Amino acid sequence: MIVIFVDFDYFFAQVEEVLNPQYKGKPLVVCVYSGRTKTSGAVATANYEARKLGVKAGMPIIKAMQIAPSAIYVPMRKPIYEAFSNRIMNLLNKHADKIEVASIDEAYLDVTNKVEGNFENGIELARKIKQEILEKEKITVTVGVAPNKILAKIIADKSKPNGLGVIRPTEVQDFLNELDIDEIPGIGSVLARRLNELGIQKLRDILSKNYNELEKITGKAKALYLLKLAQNKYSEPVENKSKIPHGRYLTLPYNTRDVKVILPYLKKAINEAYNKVNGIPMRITVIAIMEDLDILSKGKKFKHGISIDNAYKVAEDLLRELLVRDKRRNVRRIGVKLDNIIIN
DNA sequence: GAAGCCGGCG
DNA sequence: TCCGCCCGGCTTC
Ligand SMILES: Nc1nc2c(ncn2[C@H]2CC[C@@H](COP(=O)(O)OP(=O)(O)OP(=O)(O)O)O2)c(=O)[nH]1
Ligand SMILES: [Ca+2]
Repeated sequence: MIVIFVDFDYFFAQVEEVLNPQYKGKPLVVCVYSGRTKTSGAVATANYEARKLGVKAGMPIIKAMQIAPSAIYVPMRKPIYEAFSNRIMNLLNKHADKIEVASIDEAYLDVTNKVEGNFENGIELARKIKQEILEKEKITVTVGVAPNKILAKIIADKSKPNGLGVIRPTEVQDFLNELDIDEIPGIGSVLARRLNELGIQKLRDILSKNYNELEKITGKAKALYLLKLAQNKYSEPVENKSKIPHGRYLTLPYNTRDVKVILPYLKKAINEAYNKVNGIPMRITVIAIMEDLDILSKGKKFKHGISIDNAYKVAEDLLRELLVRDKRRNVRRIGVKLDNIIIN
């Protein structure tokens, strides 16, 4: 198992820098707004000059200006960032036996057969990938090379920005021993707080505690996952799937409960969603906003995926099922979501 | 099966 | 130390 994890450096801001080179070297902030009850905005991405002045993602925009008065504040343009992401993902495509797209800026590559099981050529490949993405798209990325997915990510994370993390087969055991508990994917701040207040600060501190004492705080799946990881037993493979969802939402001319009216609009959302997709989804979800604006949704999974034609029937049903769950209340806006896409 | 609560993520 | 046509795990009825 040779995994190369690729993560695009401050992606949205970096794209803005490429389109307008005048921002390069100046503090830049990409802003995301909301048209809900309040119209206020927040930080989506800050470049490193902004991050250096203390600007972080999710920071309310008002606050970011307090600490970065000198920064340039721009609106978010998803479609462009998506186009970039699309292009770069394709470049990676031809460098991997198997490729898993995790998000708009994160991919995992299995390169084991590519580099003939030789870990050194694997590192050489990562360097090539870095170099190519920079030359083709003028985007700098951070990569992580490791025997499994989770390590490959965890080391890239320690190597940002424009870095190249490497954990070799022989370094693994020590690395697990070395690892702080909160540094591990799946453990947010809240879980860490609770784990530290029970004597666990490092990954190897799990071994001494009994599985039941752990579960109580952890859950079920995480406990198991932690156990295997600490013992270096984790090795979930890289799959040919994209974790990025694609959806279309359409407003109705007026509020209704009538399927014959809603369907033509659902059918259109489905069409537009399937055009955005480059594979076969394994889940369809019908989302419906009611008069009082609250959300009602429901999906179905398909082991072997759903094709465009067969989605009309299923989506229709899901809609009826939503209308049987909420009787005597009209819809306003419908949408469909497609995820768990199988690639290639 | 499914509503709702909670931690985590992008 | 913030929001999501959020999203999955888990607990509960
Ligand atoms: N509201 C909010 N949005 C966030 C937050 N973190 C990320 N986002 C959204 C906006 C940008 C997008 C990508 O963020 P990422 O951290 O995945 O990636 P990045 O911007 O390249 O930075 P990095 O390389 O450090 O991960 O997801 C957050 O804490 N709050
Ligand atoms: Ca990134």
